[PDB]
Amino acid sequence: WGSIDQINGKLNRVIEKFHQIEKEFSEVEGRIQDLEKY
Amino acid sequence: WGSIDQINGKLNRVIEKFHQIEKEFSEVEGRIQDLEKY
Amino acid sequence: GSIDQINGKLNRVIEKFHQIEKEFSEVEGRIQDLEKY
Repeated sequence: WGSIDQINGKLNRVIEKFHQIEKEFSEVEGRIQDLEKY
Repeated sequence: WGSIDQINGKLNRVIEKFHQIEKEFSEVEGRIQDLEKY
Repeated sequence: GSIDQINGKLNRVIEKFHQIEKEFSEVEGRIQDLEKY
């Protein structure tokens, strides 16, 4: 990547995808609670 | 320096969040292990 | 050098993210397995 603008664009894409992984992780953690809870 | 400092700041905040999430993954793995074992 | 250091740091973030994606996928697969069998 040659420009600041491009590095920032790529970083934003990572951030957006990560936002989604965090949400999915939260949902998985809930499913672990349910299994523990029985 | 303004653009470089802002990109660095943002990258550092991402890196920190990723270190946090890895700690949470470690804890969740422990809980999965307990469900698999017991 | 800066653009180079920034690129390096971005590449490390990207790599870490790919690791995270893989860990999460492995975690989810184990939960799935526990849920069914």
